[PDB]
Amino acid sequence: APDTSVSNKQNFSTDVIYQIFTDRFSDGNPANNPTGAAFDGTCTNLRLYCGGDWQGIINKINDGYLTGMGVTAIWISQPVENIYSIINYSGVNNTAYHGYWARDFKKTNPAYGTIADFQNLIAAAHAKNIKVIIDFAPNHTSPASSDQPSFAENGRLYDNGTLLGGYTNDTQNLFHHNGGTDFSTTENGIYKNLFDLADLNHNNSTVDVYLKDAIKMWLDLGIDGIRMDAVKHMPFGWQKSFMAAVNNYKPVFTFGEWFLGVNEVSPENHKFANESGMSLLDFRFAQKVRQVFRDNTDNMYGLKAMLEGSAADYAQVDDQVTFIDNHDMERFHASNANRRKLEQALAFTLTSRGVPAIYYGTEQYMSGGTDPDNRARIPSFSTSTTAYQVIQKLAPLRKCNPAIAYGSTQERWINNDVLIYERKFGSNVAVVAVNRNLNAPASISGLVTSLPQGSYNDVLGGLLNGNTLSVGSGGAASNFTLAAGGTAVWQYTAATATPTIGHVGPMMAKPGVTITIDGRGFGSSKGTVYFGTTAVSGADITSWEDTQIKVKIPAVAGGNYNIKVANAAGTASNVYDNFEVLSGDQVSVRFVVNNATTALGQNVYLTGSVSELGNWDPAKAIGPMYNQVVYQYPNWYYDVSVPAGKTIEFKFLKKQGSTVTWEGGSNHTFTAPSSGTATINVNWQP
Ligand SMILES: OC[C@H]1O[C@H](O[C@H]2[C@H](O)[C@@H](O)[C@@H](O[C@H]3[C@H](O)[C@@H](O)[C@@H](O[C@H]4[C@H](O)[C@@H](O)[C@@H](O[C@H]5[C@H](O)[C@@H](O)[C@@H](O)O[C@@H]5CO)O[C@@H]4CO)O[C@@H]3CO)O[C@@H]2CO)[C@H](O)[C@@H](O)[C@@H]1O
Ligand SMILES: OC[C@H]1O[C@H](O[C@H]2[C@H](O)[C@@H](O)[C@@H](O[C@H]3[C@H](O)[C@@H](O)[C@@H](O)O[C@@H]3CO)O[C@@H]2CO)[C@H](O)[C@@H](O)[C@@H]1O
Ligand SMILES: OC[C@H]1O[C@H](O[C@H]2[C@H](O)[C@@H](O)[C@@H](O)O[C@@H]2CO)[C@H](O)[C@@H](O)[C@@H]1O
Ligand SMILES: [Ca+2]
Ligand SMILES: [Ca+2]
Repeated sequence: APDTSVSNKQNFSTDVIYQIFTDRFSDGNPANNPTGAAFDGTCTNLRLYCGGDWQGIINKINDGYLTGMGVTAIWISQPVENIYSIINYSGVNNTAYHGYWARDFKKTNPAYGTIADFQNLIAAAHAKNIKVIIDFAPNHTSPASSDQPSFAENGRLYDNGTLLGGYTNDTQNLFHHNGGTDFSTTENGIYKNLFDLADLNHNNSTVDVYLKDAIKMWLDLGIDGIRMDAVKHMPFGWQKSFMAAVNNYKPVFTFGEWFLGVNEVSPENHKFANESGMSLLDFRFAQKVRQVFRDNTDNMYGLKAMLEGSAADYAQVDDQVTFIDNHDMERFHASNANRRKLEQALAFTLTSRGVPAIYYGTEQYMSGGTDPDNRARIPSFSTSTTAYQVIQKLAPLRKCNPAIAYGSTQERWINNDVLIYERKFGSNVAVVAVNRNLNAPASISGLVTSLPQGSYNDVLGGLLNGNTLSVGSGGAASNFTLAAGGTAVWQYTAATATPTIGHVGPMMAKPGVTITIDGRGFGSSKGTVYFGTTAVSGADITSWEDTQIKVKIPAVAGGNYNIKVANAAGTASNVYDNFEVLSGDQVSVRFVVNNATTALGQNVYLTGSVSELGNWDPAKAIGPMYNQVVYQYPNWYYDVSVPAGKTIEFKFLKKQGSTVTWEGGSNHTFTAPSSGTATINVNWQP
């Protein structure tokens, strides 16, 4: 199939995600609605179950609501079985209507449906070329109290009906008992409870194996993607090993939730997105968008900075999932605000780089503050709104104009309130003009683009006061007036002659695994794929077409490679980098070093004989290690994803800037488990 097919579980860049809060979407089967104090069919009590289910989704899929919008993928609430208890938080009743309070990852939430229902959902969806994404929260179970076992469900963890353990009297050590996080440090938010949620201990073999087994179940059920919840609260090392378990099995586009605040930029966040094996929800983008289009706390210059910065900070910017709001923040639209604001932010998002995600109800101008006010039942399924039409008109572009899905971003005109940017990919161009100023029009002159000479009509058809663009020689646009609150979309598509790689996924895996190379101009005849200098042709290339190539990762040494392709004619393509070839299946191992004294600003790192350990290159050392929660200075610890059943050589090092101090004596050794986890405790050697 082509890069745009619904069958492409490795690339969402051409899709549009519709984020759905199952319980608040549609109740297609009242028979499964919870009862008693846990229910509220009127949906007036936002903390109770309203009755939204999978059947409801199916109907909305079949009735044309989603399809008519141009939506090509859905992200639904965590499908697994949640606690049943009604939690009372200071007189206020609470339910697991959100599906984040897991009790059994191997079962479904009865309120949502049965495995059969789930299966129907996938079928219905696929039948309509819609990809299905599920939310997954392996960080914790549910709210608990070690002292009050009677509270809630004690965060009990069940394995397909079989009780694994609870928060109280946790002799097996399935959970963390270090209190709750204060969000002070990263380490802090990792080995501590998220609020009152029972924090799972991934260092525990039981938990580790269980979790990996569970995801496999869902994979087998045909999901197309995964939304990892609270990745900022789980050991990065473990997560990597989790991604491998996925990628080496049945790879699917995965992106985690690393919450970022206003004006907040995190290097850790960048590093994670670039080396975890999963991408992230583009909070930086979202926050900036709100500032500029919603709260007016920043201008176009800020927007531009964000675009260029992000394009440089993220190895795979096109994999980041963009948005303007979510179930965790105030709804974009304010009951009293000018709608055009929301429409504009929409257009911008839909035409920008990354994977666009729309929170259900947006197209309906839904307003609401923080949780749960931001999760009201969708008031209506009207296709008549302006927002609905914007999406309808812009969504499809991601599928027909590669510039939008894979193109680069370049500012072509800018001022306080105006922004004209260009997306480019091969022989395809897209130009977007935006005037956030709701009262003043702008005079645009000096606009230069990559568009060929000609006349371009606004893709929005004047829906947002857009206009026709006149391009002369040298891509120079004629002088024009950009209406107040104006938004226009112009584009040019054309056949691409030379092979151009637009996307790759998965980005991390072991040899043998088939990867998907998407782009244009690959030719119809099998060419050659390059993993560094290694050539791959023939059989190993399972499928080859103009827009897509499916190839098996050659058995090369574990490491980071650059991917390149050549058409049958010998023409080489651009280079896609940052490809990680694992040394094999992975396991999560905890490294502990004792008596590693250091000075302020000086941290400890880990290095060793495998690519997963940087191969002795201090510049690729693992760390800085931790020393607050689980273990305390001068003791250091860290969870690392290493090759299973491999005899590894390692040493620790002290780093201050780029200055490194090696551990003395001879290398340490150990053989990685074949499955599950392990803990390696050693003493720092002088
Ligand atoms: O977000 C987490 C945290 O991470 C990073 O901090 C880490 C440090 O980079 C790293 O050096 C390590 O810190 C150790 C330190 O190496 C060790 O020596 C010890 O530190 C002592 C000082 O030795 C001691 O003199 C005293 O410090 C004085 C300091 O002399 C004076 O100049 C002035 O700064 O006041 C200080 C008062 O504290 O106290 C400390 C504590 O005994 O212990 C440290 C660990 O406890 O590990 C850090 C992470 O744990 C970031 O750099 C940091 O901003 C982040 O908060
Ligand atoms: O590639 C050649 C070389 O690589 C490997 O050697 C590594 C060592 O095993 C490893 O300890 C580390 O060596 C550092 C010492 O531990 C430290 O005391 C100090 O001497 O710096 C050394 C690093 O420069 O790194 C090297 C690789 O750089 C392999 O084990 C060797 O057999 C092989 O000769
Ligand atoms: O003509 C090329 C020139 O166009 C853009 O500059 C705009 C500028 O952003 C506006 O604020 C205003 O000053 O008009 C200029 C064009 O005359 C690009 O921003 C700039 O890089 C480019 O050279
Ligand atoms: Ca129902
Ligand atoms: Ca945790």
